[PDB]
Amino acid sequence: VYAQEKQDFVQHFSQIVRVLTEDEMGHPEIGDAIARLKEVLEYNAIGGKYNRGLTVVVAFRELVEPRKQDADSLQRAWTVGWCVELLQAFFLVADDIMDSSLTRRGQICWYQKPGVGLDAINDANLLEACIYRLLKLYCREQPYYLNLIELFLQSSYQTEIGQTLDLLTAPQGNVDLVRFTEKRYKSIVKYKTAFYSFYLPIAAAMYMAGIDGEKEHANAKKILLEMGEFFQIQDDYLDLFGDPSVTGKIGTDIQDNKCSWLVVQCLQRATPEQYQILKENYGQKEAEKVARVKALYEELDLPAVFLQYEEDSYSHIMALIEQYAAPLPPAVFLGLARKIYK
Amino acid sequence: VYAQEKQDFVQHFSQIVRVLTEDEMGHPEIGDAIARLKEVLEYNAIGGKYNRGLTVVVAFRELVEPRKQDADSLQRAWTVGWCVELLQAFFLVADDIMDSSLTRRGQICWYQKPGVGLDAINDANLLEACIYRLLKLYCREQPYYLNLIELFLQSSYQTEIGQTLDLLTAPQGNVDLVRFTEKRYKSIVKYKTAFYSFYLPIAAAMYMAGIDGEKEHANAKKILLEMGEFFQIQDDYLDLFGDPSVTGKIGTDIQDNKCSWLVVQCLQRATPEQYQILKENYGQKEAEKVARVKALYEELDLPAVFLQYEEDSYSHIMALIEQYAAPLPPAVFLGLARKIYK
Ligand SMILES: O=C(O)c1cc2c(-c3cccc4[nH]ccc34)cccc2[nH]1
Ligand SMILES: O=C(O)c1cc2c(-c3cccc4[nH]ccc34)cccc2[nH]1
Repeated sequence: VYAQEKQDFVQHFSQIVRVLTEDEMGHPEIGDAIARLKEVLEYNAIGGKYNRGLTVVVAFRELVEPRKQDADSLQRAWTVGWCVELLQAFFLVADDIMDSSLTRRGQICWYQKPGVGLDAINDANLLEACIYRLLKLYCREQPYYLNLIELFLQSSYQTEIGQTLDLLTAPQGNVDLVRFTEKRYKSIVKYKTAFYSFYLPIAAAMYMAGIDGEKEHANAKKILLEMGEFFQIQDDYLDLFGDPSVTGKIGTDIQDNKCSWLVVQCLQRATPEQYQILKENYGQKEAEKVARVKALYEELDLPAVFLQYEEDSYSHIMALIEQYAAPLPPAVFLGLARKIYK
Repeated sequence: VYAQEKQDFVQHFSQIVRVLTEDEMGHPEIGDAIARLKEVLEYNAIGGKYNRGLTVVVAFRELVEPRKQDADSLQRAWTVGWCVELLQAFFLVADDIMDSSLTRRGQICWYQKPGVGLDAINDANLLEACIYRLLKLYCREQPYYLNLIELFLQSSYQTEIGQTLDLLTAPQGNVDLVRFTEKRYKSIVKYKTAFYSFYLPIAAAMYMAGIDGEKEHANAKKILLEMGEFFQIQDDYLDLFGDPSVTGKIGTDIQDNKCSWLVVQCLQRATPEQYQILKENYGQKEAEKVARVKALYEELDLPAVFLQYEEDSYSHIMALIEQYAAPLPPAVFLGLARKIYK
């Protein structure tokens, strides 16, 4: 469903850019600013998997009657999908600055580019501003206009709350495993990742479909927030125990003192002696010390604890879909679950 | 009109904070994040003159029938005023990071506080998020709800475009006076300062009053953008030639290579020889070199050029009010003009 649509979705970015840089036509005074906005969009919104944005298009196709899927209805779906990608681009540009990252998707972080620096704070704000410009240009006259504006604003706020919670839990220069609890971990995931990655794209498609009822959204939110929790737990597991060939990424979470699912479980299972070993090696760059944590996790059989959690989670999500999908087609959630699991 | 109201406006901040930190009641998982949000609001939204926020309250009182100014109508006016102050707080926190500032209103910039740093990027985003949270909490059921959401979003976008234009014109490490033109200067002022400082607070009061017509807003915008241009030109003049006792501030614009109105005029009047002297001394910290530019400005009689510009501007604004205030009470604009001029 995603692999087919990917092409039409990615092809729509050129229109998105044209429409956003068409501001220059009526006002050539701001041309230089608009030229810069084009660079920011082209560097930061391109090069990812587009999964979150594609979820909007896929869910729109499964929620709306095919006879109501005219040229313009699909044009708005592609735009709302691109808005999800612009919300993400805004968060990533800013997160890379805050955590002093070097690369993003194997390429140099926008702020690390010569002549950019802390100016990327304004660039990230412009990416955020584009969402609302696009919603106005494409959805101003639609009955769900306000619903979409509120959903993007609430998604921004939850993610920012999640980011605060995260920054409070793992300060740069503070190696305290006492604040690394399961309850705290689950809260960071819900707010920082699960709302915008899973709930936002389905809820956007739902409003575009005329499904605006609090019950339906509460039901969809219950499935999606649980999918978001597994997604991140899996991401924290794959970070260390995942093969770097298949994943296309190499693990760093231990070196960065992250409130990872792996450390949360380790802390729950470590004896006072085992706690001390983790208290020393966690947060250090050295390949000998990083090897010690991997060995401690392996010793506490966390890959098995994960394998069990994965089976329990899939079972739970299927019961969740069964109980809360109606009146939405279960295939809306089954599509995501197939992609997230294994 | 401002001095009376200031007290009721500032007293409303405690309610604003209570209402914004009441999120913690239903969700104690995010309590730590909410505690941090309270600190950000209390440090960054307090300590200024509140002029922009007060303009909302003053204009609301002059545009709405006193019989329609019930307890709740004034409660919403105070909140919308505080939203203007939160939009400003968001821009200042971010601008201080981008231009590496040390102090703001004689106190240490939020990002410069120990244990804050680049985390202030998220804090600035939260300040921005609060506007929309307050508009929802107070104005959700009002007919101008969407009008206010769009106005704040468009004000954010114009300011960000203005900031880009500014960052492009004066790069940190690039002393090029060729890009410092009057047309560019006027564009930076319109976008970065005039829209949110003058148009936004009057337009907010106008929508709350039921005045939503494009004509009325276009007419109000014509006066307000010209007031915003004089305000900044005056600010650039006072920066150097203003008495630091009366102003309560000391000049730094020359040291920072700012696209100031003073340099724009200097460049328009400087001979090829005079251009070279400015080409050397502008952007340097040294008190001997800073004294050389002040002397060059004085030699080119820029304080007189300003004095003439000020009289021409006041004359123009009064003709503007006369031609474009109707059907609004001219006292809405006359109040601002009295405050801006002298
Ligand atoms: O970050 C990535 O590159 C990435 C995302 C994802 C997702 C994913 C995440 C959020 C919403 C989704 N909807 C549809 C897929 C998906 C799933 C699998 C691998 C993935 N890799
Ligand atoms: O920045 C300051 O401290 C400051 C603002 C101002 C303003 C001002 C600016 C924008 C909108 C306004 N509405 C009402 C007043 C006002 C005017 C005079 C001195 C000032 N000092």
